[PDB]
Amino acid sequence: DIIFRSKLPDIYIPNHLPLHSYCFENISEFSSRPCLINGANKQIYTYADVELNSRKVAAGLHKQGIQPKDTIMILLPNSPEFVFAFIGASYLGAISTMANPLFTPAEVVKQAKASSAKIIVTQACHVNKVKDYAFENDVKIICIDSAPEGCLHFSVLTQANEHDIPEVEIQPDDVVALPYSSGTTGLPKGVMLTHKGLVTSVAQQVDGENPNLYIHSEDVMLCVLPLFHIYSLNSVLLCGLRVGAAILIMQKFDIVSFLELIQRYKVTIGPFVPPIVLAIAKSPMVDDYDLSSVRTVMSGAAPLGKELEDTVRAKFPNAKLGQGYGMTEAGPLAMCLAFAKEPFEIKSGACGTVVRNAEMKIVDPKTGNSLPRNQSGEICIRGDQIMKGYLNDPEATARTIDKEGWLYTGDIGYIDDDDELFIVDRLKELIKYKGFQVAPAELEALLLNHPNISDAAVVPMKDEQAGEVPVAFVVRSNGSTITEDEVKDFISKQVIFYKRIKRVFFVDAIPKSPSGKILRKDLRAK
Ligand SMILES: COC1=CC(/C=C/C(=O)OP(=O)(O)OC[C@H]2O[C@@H](n3cnc4c(N)ncnc43)[C@H](O)[C@@H]2O)=CCC1=O
Repeated sequence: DIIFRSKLPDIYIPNHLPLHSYCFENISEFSSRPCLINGANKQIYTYADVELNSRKVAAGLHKQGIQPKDTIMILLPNSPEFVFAFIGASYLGAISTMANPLFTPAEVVKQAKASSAKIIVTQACHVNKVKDYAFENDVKIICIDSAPEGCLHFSVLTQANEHDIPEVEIQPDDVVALPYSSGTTGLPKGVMLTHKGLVTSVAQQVDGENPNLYIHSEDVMLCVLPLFHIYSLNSVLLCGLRVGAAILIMQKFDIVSFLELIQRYKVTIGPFVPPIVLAIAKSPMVDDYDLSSVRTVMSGAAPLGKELEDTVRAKFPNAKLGQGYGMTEAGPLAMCLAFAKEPFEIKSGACGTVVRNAEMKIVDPKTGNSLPRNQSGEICIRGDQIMKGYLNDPEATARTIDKEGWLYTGDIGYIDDDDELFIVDRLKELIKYKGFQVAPAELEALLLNHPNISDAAVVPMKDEQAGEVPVAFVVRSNGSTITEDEVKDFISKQVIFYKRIKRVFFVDAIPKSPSGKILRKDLRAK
């Protein structure tokens, strides 16, 4: 096995600590400081307020019948209540499964069932999605805003007394978070993330003498990324709490709101995804705003090419900018070392250096051999931060994490001479044209370079005599009349022949997950 490790040294990680105990370990150093800020209504909770409310929610959840290893479902947009419920369940040795509140009724009930959730925490507007299932199956509904009939109100939880939390012995391998993901192979799976696992991931990012991601108690981190997904939950909320930073909560990305809040609150840490990066590059109004407070700009969760990366870099010239790479199954696998307290130099388009306290290898899919530097293969990772497994699915677990503890990602990439990882694309997303592999993300990146294209996606199309050809879905810049042949030519002049785009279909919007991924499967259906 050829093994890769971080340019940083391994550190001591106290992963015997419950998640809440770890995140609030240093709370007395910053108990008075801002912890959570509600962007919508201006409200501020201090660190003390947040530990207090979480303790109370714990006592209230117990009084509602939550025991250790029981499951609650959080069905909420980003909010203080998401956080209180999440940590609240943690105090009980219980589990939060979190879900996109914009799921259809059928998706909600499916997750509620597969997780065995005993309580759903949500908004009044989403009650109709779950009411009938919940009432027929002894599942309580708690709403944060108003309580429809048959429902309870969140304040029922915060009424409970802070020192009424039952005695509990939480084990390191006890589950605390159950996000669902379709990422690797198949239908939605319950990803069992443990106290030990999450404490490990957080530490890998923000602890140590030279942390991989330097953040401190005077920082203000923007929380626009969805907390129901691992990137925000882990890198924004849990990392933010650990270091005592202020966390500014936005319920929905809007380019105007986004810029105003960065300016108004003097945001210093900007955790973004490629769709937000792109809006920043393509938006004419970014110049009208003082964004000089931002010192760290991050992108993760989907492919981002070096050119778009370079473009936005110039719009935050006194900020360190770069990418991290992660999975529901693992939290971040690699993280940009330009974010380090004593920074390292980086290249644009890289997705970071493998985190410390971990091992990475690159495996040839054809042979199963580990590869040297500068060669493409399947990324594998081994460390205490990876999931315990898929909920009720040992066989999918055994298929994804081998007996030596290697997690096979399904992502193709290579590590270079400077220990920086580059992702090419998901193994299965590669287009086979004749006998060449074409990576959709390479061509999406060139498309986004065009001044008259605001958004794009590339997927294979069935071709009678080719098998598959690359096609593009494109969103024209406001006003632009750019044609299919102009887009095809624009691409054709830059690439070797097998990478050519065969058709361009023009649309109003590219379908994207809230985590910032192109919904490639919806386009294939179209
Ligand atoms: C700042 O970096 C961080 C990112 C993440 C991402 C989790 C996630 O992404 O969701 P999931 O549905 O499981 O799908 C995971 C899949 O998304 C793709 N992906 C991810 N990041 C990249 C990237 N930088 N470049 C190219 N592709 C990428 C990749 O295929 C991975 O398996 C968490 C924490 C973190 O700190």
